[PDB]
Amino acid sequence: AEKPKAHYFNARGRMESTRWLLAAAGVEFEEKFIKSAEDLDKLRNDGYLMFQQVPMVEIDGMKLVQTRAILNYIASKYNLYGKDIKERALIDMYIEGIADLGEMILLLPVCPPEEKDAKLALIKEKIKNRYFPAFEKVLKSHGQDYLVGNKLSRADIHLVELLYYVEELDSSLISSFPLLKALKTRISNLPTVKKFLQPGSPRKPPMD
Amino acid sequence: AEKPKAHYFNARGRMESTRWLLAAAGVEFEEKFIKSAEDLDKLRNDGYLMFQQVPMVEIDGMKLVQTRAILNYIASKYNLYGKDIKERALIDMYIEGIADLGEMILLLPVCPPEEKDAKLALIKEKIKNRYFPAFEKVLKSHGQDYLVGNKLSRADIHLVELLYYVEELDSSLISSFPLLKALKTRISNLPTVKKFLQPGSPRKPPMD
Repeated sequence: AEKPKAHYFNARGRMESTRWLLAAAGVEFEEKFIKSAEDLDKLRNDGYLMFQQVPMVEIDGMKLVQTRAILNYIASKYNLYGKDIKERALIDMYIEGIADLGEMILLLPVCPPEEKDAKLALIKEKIKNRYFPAFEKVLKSHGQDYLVGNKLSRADIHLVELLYYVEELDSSLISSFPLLKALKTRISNLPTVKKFLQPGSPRKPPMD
Repeated sequence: AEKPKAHYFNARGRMESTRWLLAAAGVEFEEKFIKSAEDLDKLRNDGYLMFQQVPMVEIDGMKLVQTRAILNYIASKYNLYGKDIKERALIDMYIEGIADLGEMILLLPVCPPEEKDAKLALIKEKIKNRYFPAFEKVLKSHGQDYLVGNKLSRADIHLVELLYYVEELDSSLISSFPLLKALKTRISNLPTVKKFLQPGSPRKPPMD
Protein backbone atom coordinates (compact mmCIF):
# COMPACT_ATOMS: atom_id res chain seq x y z
CA ALA A 1 0.00 0.00 0.00
CA GLU A 2 3.08 2.25 0.36
CA LYS A 3 3.11 5.43 -1.70
CA PRO A 4 6.32 6.15 -3.62
CA LYS A 5 8.79 8.08 -1.47
CA ALA A 6 11.07 10.65 -3.15
CA HIS A 7 14.39 11.51 -1.42
CA TYR A 8 15.98 14.74 -2.59
CA PHE A 9 16.81 18.24 -1.56
CA ASN A 10 14.00 20.73 -1.26
CA ALA A 11 14.66 22.12 -4.82
CA ARG A 12 13.90 21.30 -8.52
CA GLY A 13 17.34 19.87 -9.50
CA ARG A 14 17.24 16.35 -10.89
CA MET A 15 14.08 15.31 -9.06
CA GLU A 16 11.71 17.88 -10.71
CA SER A 17 10.96 15.93 -13.94
CA THR A 18 9.89 13.00 -11.70
CA ARG A 19 7.54 15.28 -9.69
CA TRP A 20 5.86 16.37 -12.98
CA LEU A 21 5.57 12.84 -14.30
CA LEU A 22 4.12 11.42 -11.08
CA ALA A 23 1.63 14.28 -10.86
CA ALA A 24 0.61 14.03 -14.49
CA ALA A 25 0.07 10.30 -13.80
CA GLY A 26 -2.22 11.09 -10.81
CA VAL A 27 0.14 9.33 -8.44
CA GLU A 28 0.14 10.14 -4.77
CA PHE A 29 3.69 10.41 -3.29
CA GLU A 30 5.69 11.56 -0.28
CA GLU A 31 8.87 13.49 -0.25
CA LYS A 32 11.58 13.27 2.35
CA PHE A 33 13.83 16.32 2.14
CA ILE A 34 17.57 16.27 2.60
CA LYS A 35 18.30 19.27 4.80
CA SER A 36 21.87 18.51 6.13
CA ALA A 37 24.96 16.69 5.08
CA GLU A 38 24.04 14.38 8.03
CA ASP A 39 20.77 13.47 6.29
CA LEU A 40 22.75 12.61 3.11
CA ASP A 41 25.38 10.59 5.03
CA LYS A 42 22.65 8.62 6.76
CA LEU A 43 21.05 7.61 3.37
CA ARG A 44 24.53 6.54 2.25
CA ASN A 45 25.42 4.69 5.45
CA ASP A 46 22.02 2.96 5.42
CA GLY A 47 22.80 1.59 1.92
CA TYR A 48 19.86 3.50 0.39
CA LEU A 49 21.91 4.86 -2.55
CA MET A 50 23.38 2.47 -5.05
CA PHE A 51 25.93 5.04 -6.36
CA GLN A 52 25.98 7.27 -3.23
CA GLN A 53 23.78 9.91 -4.82
CA VAL A 54 20.18 11.21 -4.84
CA PRO A 55 17.54 11.45 -6.34
CA MET A 56 16.34 8.15 -4.98
CA VAL A 57 12.78 6.97 -5.12
CA GLU A 58 11.47 4.06 -3.00
CA ILE A 59 8.77 2.55 -5.11
CA ASP A 60 7.25 -0.89 -5.27
CA GLY A 61 9.88 -2.21 -2.81
CA MET A 62 12.84 -0.97 -4.85
CA LYS A 63 15.24 1.93 -3.95
CA LEU A 64 15.72 3.40 -7.45
CA VAL A 65 18.47 5.95 -8.19
CA GLN A 66 19.43 7.53 -11.53
CA THR A 67 16.75 9.93 -12.88
CA ARG A 68 16.36 7.89 -16.10
CA ALA A 69 15.79 4.67 -14.25
CA ILE A 70 13.14 6.30 -11.99
CA LEU A 71 11.33 7.92 -14.90
CA ASN A 72 11.36 4.86 -17.19
CA TYR A 73 9.83 2.73 -14.45
CA ILE A 74 7.10 5.35 -13.66
CA ALA A 75 6.34 5.91 -17.29
CA SER A 76 5.86 2.16 -18.05
CA LYS A 77 3.98 1.50 -14.89
CA TYR A 78 1.50 4.23 -15.65
CA ASN A 79 1.06 3.66 -19.44
CA LEU A 80 2.92 6.80 -20.46
CA TYR A 81 5.65 5.07 -22.44
CA GLY A 82 3.82 4.27 -25.70
CA LYS A 83 2.09 1.05 -26.84
CA ASP A 84 5.07 -0.91 -28.06
CA ILE A 85 8.85 -0.87 -28.67
CA LYS A 86 8.60 1.33 -31.79
CA GLU A 87 6.51 4.06 -30.06
CA ARG A 88 8.93 3.85 -27.11
CA ALA A 89 11.81 4.56 -29.59
CA LEU A 90 10.16 7.76 -30.80
CA ILE A 91 9.38 8.70 -27.24
CA ASP A 92 13.02 8.04 -26.20
CA MET A 93 14.56 9.98 -29.11
CA TYR A 94 12.25 12.97 -28.34
CA ILE A 95 12.80 13.00 -24.62
CA GLU A 96 16.54 12.55 -24.83
CA GLY A 97 16.73 15.69 -26.95
CA ILE A 98 14.56 17.41 -24.32
CA ALA A 99 16.97 16.08 -21.68
CA ASP A 100 19.94 17.40 -23.61
CA LEU A 101 18.38 20.84 -23.79
CA GLY A 102 17.21 20.65 -20.17
CA GLU A 103 20.67 19.76 -18.96
CA MET A 104 22.16 22.93 -20.56
CA ILE A 105 19.51 25.10 -18.88
CA LEU A 106 19.80 23.18 -15.58
CA LEU A 107 23.64 23.71 -15.39
CA LEU A 108 23.67 27.33 -16.59
CA PRO A 109 23.66 28.79 -12.97
CA VAL A 110 26.96 26.99 -12.35
CA CYS A 111 28.57 28.02 -15.62
CA PRO A 112 31.92 29.79 -15.15
CA PRO A 113 30.97 33.49 -14.94
CA GLU A 114 33.34 34.42 -17.85
CA GLU A 115 31.63 31.82 -20.11
CA LYS A 116 28.04 32.74 -19.11
CA ASP A 117 27.21 35.32 -21.88
CA ALA A 118 28.48 33.16 -24.73
CA LYS A 119 26.75 30.09 -23.28
CA LEU A 120 23.36 31.82 -22.94
CA ALA A 121 23.60 32.94 -26.63
CA LEU A 122 24.47 29.37 -27.76
CA ILE A 123 21.59 27.94 -25.68
CA LYS A 124 19.01 30.33 -27.20
CA GLU A 125 20.38 29.64 -30.73
CA LYS A 126 19.87 25.90 -30.19
CA ILE A 127 16.32 26.48 -28.88
CA LYS A 128 15.39 28.60 -31.90
CA ASN A 129 17.35 26.58 -34.48
CA ARG A 130 17.58 23.00 -33.31
CA TYR A 131 15.09 21.91 -30.67
CA PHE A 132 11.94 24.00 -31.11
CA PRO A 133 11.85 23.48 -34.85
CA ALA A 134 12.29 19.68 -34.36
CA PHE A 135 9.25 19.36 -32.06
CA GLU A 136 7.09 21.75 -34.14
CA LYS A 137 7.83 19.58 -37.19
CA VAL A 138 6.67 16.43 -35.27
CA LEU A 139 3.42 18.19 -34.37
CA LYS A 140 2.89 19.57 -37.89
CA SER A 141 3.59 16.09 -39.48
CA HIS A 142 0.54 14.47 -37.91
CA GLY A 143 -1.61 17.38 -36.66
CA GLN A 144 -2.48 15.41 -33.54
CA ASP A 145 -2.75 16.79 -30.01
CA TYR A 146 0.08 14.57 -28.61
CA LEU A 147 3.66 13.94 -29.70
CA VAL A 148 3.29 10.11 -30.12
CA GLY A 149 0.50 7.63 -30.76
CA ASN A 150 -2.30 10.20 -30.52
CA LYS A 151 -2.36 9.71 -26.76
CA LEU A 152 -0.80 11.39 -23.73
CA SER A 153 2.74 10.10 -23.08
CA ARG A 154 5.74 11.17 -20.96
CA ALA A 155 7.12 12.99 -23.99
CA ASP A 156 4.28 15.56 -23.83
CA ILE A 157 4.88 15.96 -20.09
CA HIS A 158 8.65 16.31 -20.33
CA LEU A 159 8.33 18.75 -23.29
CA VAL A 160 5.78 21.01 -21.56
CA GLU A 161 7.90 21.10 -18.37
CA LEU A 162 10.84 22.19 -20.57
CA LEU A 163 8.65 24.90 -22.24
CA TYR A 164 7.97 26.40 -18.73
CA TYR A 165 11.74 26.55 -18.13
CA VAL A 166 12.41 28.16 -21.47
CA GLU A 167 9.66 30.70 -20.71
CA GLU A 168 11.54 31.55 -17.47
CA LEU A 169 14.77 31.98 -19.42
CA ASP A 170 13.27 34.05 -22.26
CA SER A 171 9.57 34.30 -23.02
CA SER A 172 10.10 35.31 -26.69
CA LEU A 173 11.80 31.96 -27.64
CA ILE A 174 8.57 30.02 -28.23
CA SER A 175 7.02 33.01 -30.17
CA SER A 176 7.35 31.64 -33.69
CA PHE A 177 6.22 28.08 -32.81
CA PRO A 178 2.45 28.07 -32.53
CA LEU A 179 2.00 24.29 -32.30
CA LEU A 180 4.33 24.21 -29.30
CA LYS A 181 2.36 27.07 -27.77
CA ALA A 182 -0.79 25.07 -28.36
CA LEU A 183 0.57 21.93 -26.80
CA LYS A 184 1.63 23.93 -23.73
CA THR A 185 -1.93 25.14 -23.23
CA ARG A 186 -3.59 21.76 -23.77
CA ILE A 187 -1.24 19.84 -21.54
CA SER A 188 -1.35 22.59 -18.83
CA ASN A 189 -5.14 22.31 -18.84
CA LEU A 190 -5.15 18.54 -18.10
CA PRO A 191 -6.73 18.20 -14.59
CA THR A 192 -3.61 16.53 -13.02
CA VAL A 193 -1.12 19.04 -14.55
CA LYS A 194 -3.44 22.01 -13.92
CA LYS A 195 -3.49 20.94 -10.25
CA PHE A 196 0.32 20.49 -10.21
CA LEU A 197 0.80 24.00 -11.58
CA GLN A 198 -1.43 25.49 -8.88
CA PRO A 199 0.01 26.79 -5.59
CA GLY A 200 0.28 24.00 -3.02
CA SER A 201 1.58 21.10 -5.13
CA PRO A 202 5.08 19.52 -4.84
CA ARG A 203 6.18 21.69 -7.86
CA LYS A 204 9.38 23.51 -6.77
CA PRO A 205 10.40 27.12 -7.49
CA PRO A 206 13.49 28.23 -9.49
CA MET A 207 16.78 28.24 -7.71
CA ASP A 208 18.30 31.44 -6.37
CA ALA B 1 15.51 -8.00 -42.51
CA GLU B 2 16.94 -4.63 -43.77
CA LYS B 3 20.28 -4.44 -41.89
CA PRO B 4 20.49 -1.62 -39.42
CA LYS B 5 22.80 1.12 -40.74
CA ALA B 6 24.86 3.24 -38.24
CA HIS B 7 26.00 6.80 -39.22
CA TYR B 8 29.03 8.13 -37.30
CA PHE B 9 32.66 9.20 -37.59
CA ASN B 10 35.08 6.35 -38.08
CA ALA B 11 35.93 6.42 -34.30
CA ARG B 12 34.57 5.07 -31.00
CA GLY B 13 32.82 8.32 -29.67
CA ARG B 14 29.14 8.05 -28.99
CA MET B 15 28.44 5.13 -31.33
CA GLU B 16 30.85 2.61 -29.69
CA SER B 17 28.39 1.29 -27.07
CA THR B 18 25.81 0.55 -29.85
CA ARG B 19 28.39 -1.33 -31.92
CA TRP B 20 29.09 -3.45 -28.76
CA LEU B 21 25.40 -4.17 -28.18
CA LEU B 22 24.60 -4.95 -31.83
CA ALA B 23 27.64 -7.25 -32.07
CA ALA B 24 26.79 -8.99 -28.80
CA ALA B 25 23.21 -9.57 -30.08
CA GLY B 26 24.59 -11.27 -33.18
CA VAL B 27 23.11 -8.56 -35.42
CA GLU B 28 24.65 -7.81 -38.74
CA PHE B 29 24.81 -4.06 -39.42
CA GLU B 30 26.39 -1.71 -41.87
CA GLU B 31 28.23 1.51 -41.16
CA LYS B 32 28.43 4.72 -43.01
CA PHE B 33 31.33 6.97 -41.92
CA ILE B 34 31.19 10.74 -41.72
CA LYS B 35 34.61 11.92 -43.11
CA SER B 36 34.12 15.66 -43.53
CA ALA B 37 31.91 18.60 -42.55
CA GLU B 38 30.10 18.21 -45.95
CA ASP B 39 29.14 14.60 -45.08
CA LEU B 40 27.46 15.81 -41.87
CA ASP B 41 25.82 18.74 -43.68
CA LYS B 42 24.26 16.34 -46.14
CA LEU B 43 22.69 14.23 -43.32
CA ARG B 44 21.31 17.34 -41.64
CA ASN B 45 20.04 18.88 -44.86
CA ASP B 46 18.51 15.57 -45.91
CA GLY B 47 16.33 15.50 -42.77
CA TYR B 48 18.03 12.34 -41.36
CA LEU B 49 19.05 13.81 -37.94
CA MET B 50 16.17 14.89 -35.75
CA PHE B 51 18.46 17.14 -33.61
CA GLN B 52 21.12 17.77 -36.28
CA GLN B 53 23.57 15.34 -34.56
CA VAL B 54 25.01 11.86 -34.86
CA PRO B 55 25.04 8.99 -33.80
CA MET B 56 22.05 7.98 -35.96
CA VAL B 57 20.96 4.47 -36.78
CA GLU B 58 18.52 3.48 -39.55
CA ILE B 59 16.57 0.57 -38.14
CA ASP B 60 13.05 -0.81 -38.74
CA GLY B 61 11.89 2.22 -40.76
CA MET B 62 13.23 4.77 -38.21
CA LYS B 63 16.15 7.26 -38.18
CA LEU B 64 16.98 6.94 -34.54
CA VAL B 65 19.14 9.59 -32.89
CA GLN B 66 20.18 9.93 -29.20
CA THR B 67 22.42 7.08 -27.94
CA ARG B 68 19.97 6.04 -25.18
CA ALA B 69 17.07 5.86 -27.62
CA ILE B 70 19.16 3.79 -30.04
CA LEU B 71 20.32 1.43 -27.36
CA ASN B 72 16.92 1.06 -25.55
CA TYR B 73 15.33 -0.03 -28.86
CA ILE B 74 18.12 -2.50 -29.77
CA ALA B 75 18.11 -3.93 -26.27
CA SER B 76 14.34 -4.52 -26.35
CA LYS B 77 14.24 -5.90 -29.88
CA TYR B 78 17.01 -8.50 -29.18
CA ASN B 79 15.80 -9.46 -25.68
CA LEU B 80 18.66 -7.86 -23.81
CA TYR B 81 16.47 -5.65 -21.57
CA GLY B 82 15.39 -8.18 -18.93
CA LYS B 83 12.04 -9.89 -18.84
CA ASP B 84 9.89 -7.31 -17.02
CA ILE B 85 9.41 -3.73 -15.75
CA LYS B 86 11.26 -4.43 -12.46
CA GLU B 87 14.27 -6.13 -14.16
CA ARG B 88 14.34 -3.15 -16.56
CA ALA B 89 14.43 -0.80 -13.54
CA LEU B 90 17.59 -2.60 -12.16
CA ILE B 91 19.16 -2.66 -15.62
CA ASP B 92 18.47 1.08 -16.12
CA MET B 93 19.88 1.93 -12.72
CA TYR B 94 23.07 -0.08 -13.40
CA ILE B 95 23.53 1.18 -16.93
CA GLU B 96 22.92 4.84 -16.02
CA GLY B 97 25.67 4.54 -13.41
CA ILE B 98 27.84 2.95 -16.16
CA ALA B 99 27.01 5.90 -18.52
CA ASP B 100 27.96 8.47 -15.80
CA LEU B 101 31.45 6.91 -15.30
CA GLY B 102 31.83 6.23 -19.02
CA GLU B 103 30.89 9.90 -19.82
CA MET B 104 33.72 11.08 -17.58
CA ILE B 105 36.32 8.90 -19.34
CA LEU B 106 34.92 9.73 -22.75
CA LEU B 107 35.41 13.49 -22.16
CA LEU B 108 38.79 13.30 -20.31
CA PRO B 109 40.78 14.00 -23.53
CA VAL B 110 39.05 17.38 -24.16
CA CYS B 111 39.47 19.31 -20.96
CA PRO B 112 42.11 21.95 -20.05
CA PRO B 113 45.59 20.42 -19.35
CA GLU B 114 45.48 21.96 -15.82
CA GLU B 115 41.96 20.70 -14.96
CA LYS B 116 43.31 17.31 -15.95
CA ASP B 117 45.47 15.82 -13.18
CA ALA B 118 42.74 16.62 -10.62
CA LYS B 119 40.07 15.30 -13.06
CA LEU B 120 42.00 12.05 -13.70
CA ALA B 121 42.41 11.59 -9.92
CA LEU B 122 38.74 12.19 -9.18
CA ILE B 123 37.77 9.64 -11.88
CA LYS B 124 40.14 7.11 -10.30
CA GLU B 125 38.74 7.82 -6.80
CA LYS B 126 35.16 7.37 -8.16
CA ILE B 127 36.16 4.09 -9.80
CA LYS B 128 37.76 2.61 -6.74
CA ASN B 129 35.36 4.12 -4.16
CA ARG B 130 31.93 4.38 -5.95
CA TYR B 131 31.49 2.43 -9.17
CA PHE B 132 33.50 -0.82 -8.94
CA PRO B 133 32.32 -1.46 -5.35
CA ALA B 134 28.69 -1.00 -6.46
CA PHE B 135 29.06 -3.52 -9.32
CA GLU B 136 31.13 -5.95 -7.30
CA LYS B 137 28.33 -5.89 -4.65
CA VAL B 138 25.65 -6.71 -7.21
CA LEU B 139 27.71 -9.69 -8.49
CA LYS B 140 28.44 -10.89 -4.93
CA SER B 141 24.78 -10.51 -3.83
CA HIS B 142 23.54 -13.33 -6.19
CA GLY B 143 26.80 -15.05 -7.15
CA GLN B 144 25.40 -15.44 -10.68
CA ASP B 145 27.20 -15.13 -13.99
CA TYR B 146 25.23 -12.06 -15.19
CA LEU B 147 24.11 -8.82 -13.53
CA VAL B 148 20.36 -9.29 -13.92
CA GLY B 149 17.92 -12.24 -14.21
CA ASN B 150 20.69 -14.91 -14.51
CA LYS B 151 20.89 -14.21 -18.24
CA LEU B 152 22.85 -11.95 -20.61
CA SER B 153 21.45 -8.40 -20.71
CA ARG B 154 22.71 -5.07 -21.98
CA ALA B 155 23.98 -4.32 -18.51
CA ASP B 156 26.73 -7.06 -18.68
CA ILE B 157 27.62 -5.80 -22.16
CA HIS B 158 27.80 -2.04 -21.17
CA LEU B 159 29.75 -2.89 -18.03
CA VAL B 160 32.30 -5.11 -19.77
CA GLU B 161 32.85 -2.48 -22.49
CA LEU B 162 33.55 0.05 -19.72
CA LEU B 163 35.98 -2.42 -18.05
CA TYR B 164 38.09 -2.43 -21.33
CA TYR B 165 38.22 1.43 -21.11
CA VAL B 166 39.16 1.44 -17.42
CA GLU B 167 41.89 -1.04 -18.27
CA GLU B 168 43.26 1.38 -20.95
CA LEU B 169 43.26 4.09 -18.33
CA ASP B 170 44.95 2.11 -15.47
CA SER B 171 45.05 -1.66 -15.48
CA SER B 172 45.45 -1.65 -11.63
CA LEU B 173 41.96 -0.23 -10.99
CA ILE B 174 40.12 -3.54 -11.30
CA SER B 175 42.72 -5.46 -9.20
CA SER B 176 40.82 -5.53 -5.87
CA PHE B 177 37.52 -6.58 -7.59
CA PRO B 178 37.78 -10.28 -8.39
CA LEU B 179 34.11 -10.68 -9.49
CA LEU B 180 34.36 -7.87 -12.10
CA LYS B 181 37.53 -9.52 -13.39
CA ALA B 182 35.59 -12.83 -13.71
CA LEU B 183 32.70 -11.16 -15.46
CA LYS B 184 35.01 -9.47 -17.97
CA THR B 185 36.60 -12.83 -18.79
CA ARG B 186 33.27 -14.68 -19.02
CA ILE B 187 31.57 -12.07 -21.15
CA SER B 188 34.65 -11.69 -23.40
CA ASN B 189 34.38 -15.45 -24.09
CA LEU B 190 30.82 -15.57 -25.34
CA PRO B 191 30.86 -16.43 -29.16
CA THR B 192 29.47 -13.09 -30.41
CA VAL B 193 31.68 -10.89 -28.12
CA LYS B 194 34.81 -13.05 -28.78
CA LYS B 195 34.13 -12.40 -32.50
CA PHE B 196 33.72 -8.66 -31.81
CA LEU B 197 37.05 -8.50 -29.93
CA GLN B 198 38.89 -10.31 -32.70
CA PRO B 199 40.36 -8.35 -35.58
CA GLY B 200 38.25 -7.26 -38.62
CA SER B 201 35.05 -6.40 -36.62
CA PRO B 202 33.33 -2.93 -36.32
CA ARG B 203 35.02 -2.55 -32.96
CA LYS B 204 36.97 0.74 -33.01
CA PRO B 205 40.46 1.63 -31.60
CA PRO B 206 41.27 4.39 -29.04
CA MET B 207 41.60 7.89 -30.49
CA ASP B 208 44.94 9.61 -30.79
